[PDB]
Amino acid sequence: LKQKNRPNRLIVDEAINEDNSVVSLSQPKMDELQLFRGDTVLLKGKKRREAVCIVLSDDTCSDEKIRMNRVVRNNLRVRLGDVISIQPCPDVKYGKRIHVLPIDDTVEGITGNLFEVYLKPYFLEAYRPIRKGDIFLVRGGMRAVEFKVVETDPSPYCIVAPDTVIHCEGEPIKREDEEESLNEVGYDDVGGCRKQLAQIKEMVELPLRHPALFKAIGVKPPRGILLYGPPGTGKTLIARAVANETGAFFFLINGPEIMSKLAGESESNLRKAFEEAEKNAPAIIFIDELDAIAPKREKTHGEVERRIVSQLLTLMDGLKAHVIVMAATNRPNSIDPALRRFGRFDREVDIGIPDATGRLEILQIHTKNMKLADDVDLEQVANETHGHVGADLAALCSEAALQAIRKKMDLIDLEDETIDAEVMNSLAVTMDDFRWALSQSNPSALRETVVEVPQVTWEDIGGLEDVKRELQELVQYPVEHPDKFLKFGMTPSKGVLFYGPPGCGKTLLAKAIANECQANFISIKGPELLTMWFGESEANVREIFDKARQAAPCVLFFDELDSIAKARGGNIGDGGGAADRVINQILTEMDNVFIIGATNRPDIIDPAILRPGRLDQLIYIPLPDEKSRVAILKANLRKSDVDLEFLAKMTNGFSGADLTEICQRACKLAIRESPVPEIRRDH
Amino acid sequence: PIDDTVEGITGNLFEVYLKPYFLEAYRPIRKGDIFLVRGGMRAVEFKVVETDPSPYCIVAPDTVIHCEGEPIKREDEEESLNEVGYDDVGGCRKQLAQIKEMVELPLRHPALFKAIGVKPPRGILLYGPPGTGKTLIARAVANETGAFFFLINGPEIMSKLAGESESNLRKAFEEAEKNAPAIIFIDELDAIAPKREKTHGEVERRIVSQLLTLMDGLKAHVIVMAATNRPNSIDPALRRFGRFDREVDIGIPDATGRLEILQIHTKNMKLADDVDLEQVANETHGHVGADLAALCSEAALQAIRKKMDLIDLEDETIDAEVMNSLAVTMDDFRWALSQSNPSALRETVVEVPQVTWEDIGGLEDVKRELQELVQYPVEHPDKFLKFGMTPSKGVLFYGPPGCGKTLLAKAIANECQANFISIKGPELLTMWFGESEANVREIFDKARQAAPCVLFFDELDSIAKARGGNIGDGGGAADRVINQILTEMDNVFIIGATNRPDIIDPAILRPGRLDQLIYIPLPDEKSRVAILKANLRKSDVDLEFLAKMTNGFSGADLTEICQRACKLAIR
Amino acid sequence: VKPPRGILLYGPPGTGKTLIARAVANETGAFFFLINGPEIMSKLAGESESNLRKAFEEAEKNAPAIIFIDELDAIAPKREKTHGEVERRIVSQLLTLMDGLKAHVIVMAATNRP
Ligand SMILES: Nc1ncnc2c1ncn2[C@@H]1O[C@H](COP(=O)(O)OP(=O)(O)O)[C@@H](O)[C@H]1O
Ligand SMILES: Nc1ncnc2c1ncn2[C@@H]1O[C@H](COP(=O)(O)OP(=O)(O)O)[C@@H](O)[C@H]1O
Ligand SMILES: Nc1ncnc2c1ncn2[C@@H]1O[C@H](COP(=O)(O)OP(=O)(O)O)[C@@H](O)[C@H]1O
Repeated sequence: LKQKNRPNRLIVDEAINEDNSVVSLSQPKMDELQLFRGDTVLLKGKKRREAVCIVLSDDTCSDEKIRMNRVVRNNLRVRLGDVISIQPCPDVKYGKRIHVLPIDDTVEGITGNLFEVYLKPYFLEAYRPIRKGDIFLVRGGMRAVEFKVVETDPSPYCIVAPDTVIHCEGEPIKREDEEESLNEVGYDDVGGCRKQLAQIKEMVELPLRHPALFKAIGVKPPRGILLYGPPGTGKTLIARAVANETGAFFFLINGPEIMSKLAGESESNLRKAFEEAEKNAPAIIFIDELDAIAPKREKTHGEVERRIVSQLLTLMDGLKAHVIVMAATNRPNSIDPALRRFGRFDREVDIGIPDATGRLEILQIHTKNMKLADDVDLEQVANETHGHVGADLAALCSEAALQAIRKKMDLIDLEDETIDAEVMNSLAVTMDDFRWALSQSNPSALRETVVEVPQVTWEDIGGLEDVKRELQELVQYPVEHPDKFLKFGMTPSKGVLFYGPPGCGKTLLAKAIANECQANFISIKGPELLTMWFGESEANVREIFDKARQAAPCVLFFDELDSIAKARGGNIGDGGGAADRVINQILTEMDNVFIIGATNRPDIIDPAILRPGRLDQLIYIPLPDEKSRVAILKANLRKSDVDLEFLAKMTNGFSGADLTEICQRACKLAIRESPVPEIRRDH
Repeated sequence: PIDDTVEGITGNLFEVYLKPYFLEAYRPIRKGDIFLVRGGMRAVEFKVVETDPSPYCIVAPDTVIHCEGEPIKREDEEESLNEVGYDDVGGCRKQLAQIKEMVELPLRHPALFKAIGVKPPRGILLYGPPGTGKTLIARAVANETGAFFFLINGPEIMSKLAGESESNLRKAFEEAEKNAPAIIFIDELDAIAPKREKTHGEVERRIVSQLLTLMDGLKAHVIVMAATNRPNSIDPALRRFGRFDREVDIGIPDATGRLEILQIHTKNMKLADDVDLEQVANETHGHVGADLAALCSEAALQAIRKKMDLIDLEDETIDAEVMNSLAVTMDDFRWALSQSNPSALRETVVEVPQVTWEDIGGLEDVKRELQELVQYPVEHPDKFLKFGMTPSKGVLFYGPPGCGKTLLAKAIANECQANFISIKGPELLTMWFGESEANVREIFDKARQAAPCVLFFDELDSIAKARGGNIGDGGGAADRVINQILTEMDNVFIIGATNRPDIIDPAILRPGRLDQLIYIPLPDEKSRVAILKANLRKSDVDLEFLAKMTNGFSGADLTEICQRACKLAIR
Repeated sequence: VKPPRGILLYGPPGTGKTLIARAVANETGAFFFLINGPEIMSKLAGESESNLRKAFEEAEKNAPAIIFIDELDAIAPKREKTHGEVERRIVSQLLTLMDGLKAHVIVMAATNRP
């Protein structure tokens, strides 16, 4: 077979290092290419373009791929996935002169000395290699300025050294059409989502980047991508990035916006919109608040309201260089079921709320243009914003900066004129400023504010009640080896009930098996579900089981199972009996596998229908702590000379895990007030 | 090559198509023949412009093959093979058999009706969930019968301005008649006719009525075919005889049905030898054609992304040879199966076998009371048509939990070739007030359609406990709905219920014409536990007689959990 | 950086929400433009939205400005209480006009509660 060309052709992948001068390869590639830790390289891409960078190693990069930030990627006129060639460039030398100008639409709004505020800091002893025609970004004064290299003395490339003179002759050049602003949405402006982006990326990869493929092929690419998640999750941002990032044409449609046109004038717009997206395909049509246009279920009513949906349905089926449609809503239920009908919005992606790491990520993205004082601890900020979503975090940053602007600059008073760069550049947001902004809180998101972390409680502990791994071996094959069940015909354990009195670590045991086995977790509660109105409660149960299957293998842990299903003799209502029957239909639903772990006081509490084989077939009892078990629970909750933990343990005979955790928490609070553990146990 | 079959590709077809197709097969060809060849994820049509030994000959290893670079244009009367056909439909069979004979005469022998005075079916209604192939079915019957086809889509009609919408319905019907024999397929019908309780609009109503009028206006015949998810959705008016008087329920495929469907959607692609479609078919229980097609499409795109994609030979003018070499692997289907979405309320396996406890040991011999009861009604339906005697209408099954009551009803259905429709009491009662009664009437109606059949209610006592425990406006309405459906009956369809005892069930259910018969079935002895252990451990020191002797008061599920746990511990 | 764009005022009637908004404007040399729900919602269909736009459009001409929508819920109640191929067409219109913002002009609205 005809083999491929030279080995120095790499795919352009994403960057790990946000610096404009570096690109990363893998060590084995650096060898095969004979390149070293800091070697300056010559990068060739499209439209006969080039760039000069510094090459570092990256153990997470693959031999074939090359990591490079959006600045270089643009200087080269390539998109992710594209291929460029790399060649060493040791002949490069120290620069003499350098002429650079700012791109007009990146300095509007400011006045001052950019050289001092931007160039000077940016280059300063970094020895950045630059090729003429390069466009680079510099962040500061709460914004980013774009600069083009108009000419370098040692032409066409050179290194900017402490001696290199830098001219900046006062006239801002106008941007050229094919020169995308870096101030545009990119995958690098999205944090938290990863798996979702991975999916969406591969979904649009071919149709939007390799259209001819479909002219020559007969297979059907996904046609509509539906985005689920609460407000401010970044659905719009995500869609806009994929478009930019893929050179795709973008066209935004907004429900409220469409739904405010006069009857008929509204549909004419939907059509005119679709019609235009096709003119410029490959293109992405993003319908914003979709449910603002298609709710039909039970909430639709209007010889226009209906006439519109239908119009959207028609327009959808009318599709098939491809153009993809992306819509956004808070959840399935909102949307007209018709929009799902295969050839329409046949693909779905649920953008949840970030995890701890996700927020840290998002925080960084929204503070990249501002000067943060050394006391700023974003990890802390990330750690305390549990149920926040990107829109929240962004607002948090915006407020902390405006607060900073009001104390500092503001009181000195140098506003309302034509804001000076140097001023905005010196000002720094302090941890104190983020503290002020955190002061008020508003998002009551129904979920924890911490990503997949650790656990620790009672692993190896003392004598009596040894480790019995019945629950471990049950979810061993299904959760860790999902492909085994695909090739086999045997049925694994569908659901595992957990009989035990209150505070027996039933909820802690299910959450520990999920985190340890890399399975996704989705905690349902019986008191929370029953508190909802008649039949929105059943809508929450179907939305919980559907979300667990999306991130399978998973573990849907029902907390107080008996409050939802007590059929036996205590059940008495048209809504209570409808909720237990909805849980029996969802349990029979199943068969990557997703197990369902319930918990209750005893077998008598739960309904007899829940036991019926295919649902909860397995069972596991778990009781009270002995003497030695109370020693283990006290050490866990007091981890963060006269203190005898063995003595306090011996006196706590019939204590449980929460009793010892309340004895250590009260003992530490009494120490802060002023022996401490004595005061708490005496109350 | 026929031009509209090679657009999109570039490359050497001869190598990619002709060469493989003929290669040592000695295919006989007559001049003017048009033949199809599949590959590179598509099918190319070729016409035989001339053969040396004219007008027919065999293509042998020596036969020279010219392919002079210009693609001829298709001729009107030369239907593309890339068209929907009965061969592009899988799963449905009995439904197609029905529809086929329904349109056979009117669409193929119109004059018959010019000379005759009998009325052919006028409207055919198609029931089934989305992606079942209703549209595909209708489009095929049309093509397959040379019939003229005209598609109408609800959403599409219902988006026109008021009045502009009806003008279209008429213009549509009016055109189907111009080209009759023709088939008019209304797609999402319920998008136009829901009237029941959900209709509301001096336009919404004005449309339905318009459809009704247009329907009655019918009578070379043109047939109307519509599609919806179920009766309930549609306006009852559409049923009124002379309109949609014929109905066909396209269920979800069975195991075999999926295997079939899978094949159809992978005929144009190169599958690696490791691809096991039977496996794929076996694990996609409640899927429907639209699902399976999506599954294939995704497995191929996934394959395209790893292979071709990374080598990178895209965005240009895709070369046949490339697309032709690429092969989807079982690994690719594995990736595509990775996510799942259809929560279809049904099993994912066609009429298969059973096996559990046939001939087994001493004690509790085989008593064929239930066998002889459903012997005459299920196997010999024509006997009851010519006779006046009444067979057993319903057979109750008293017994404690895990007594194989559900396994006994499912075994009598599969063995006697009867259709099965498993209703559950916990599943029906979980539904909202009165959609639960709509599910009970839809279950009994589906069993009569595929009669002889056996509607097996699972936990009968949860639906009907009248005696003294019943207390609700919805619970009493559900038990009365089950008594009206039981009295409904009289090919016969028996109804087999199951409960703990007579005290649990309602006294109204016993009343002769409903559940007249009864059959008690208890616990396993020593020898019975040996039979249940061997059945669940079928798939030298292991003494099955020793484990059986120690399990005194065990049941069938206790021995099946002892063998399943013993095998998991060995792993 | 982005400054707050819409300020919503909660409280029962006669709490001084309008007075508060009018003061902040005067007190800050800002241009003020009052919009009143009942007032907008009494115009003929279409004539009503034309006014919302004409209002927003004017506040921008004289920015920095403050647009105070008085009885807001008289225009945007949608939750479960919205019903009308005009009633809905208006809210949507307000939503559009809102997103259309971004010398800044701030929007202040008043209602009894979320
Ligand atoms: N994952 C995220 N990464 C970065 N910013 C985010 C993210 N999620 C939300 N944001 C921020 O919040 C804003 C959300 O706006 P948008 O995506 O249009 O949400 P919505 O349409 O629901 O109001 C974004 O403009 C962005 O500034
Ligand atoms: N029985 C079947 N055999 C082959 N393909 C099927 C079958 N059922 C569904 N499909 C596939 O799924 C698609 C279903 O489309 P269609 O029949 O128009 O369904 P619907 O109108 O409900 O969305 C078909 O185009 C076909 O590709
Ligand atoms: N906090 C307050 N301070 C001074 N006057 C107030 C205050 N609250 C209410 N008022 C008086 O009551 C009137 C309230 O009118 P307005 O603010 O327009 O309330 P609303 O629009 O709800 O009827 C004001 O005009 C003012 O005279």
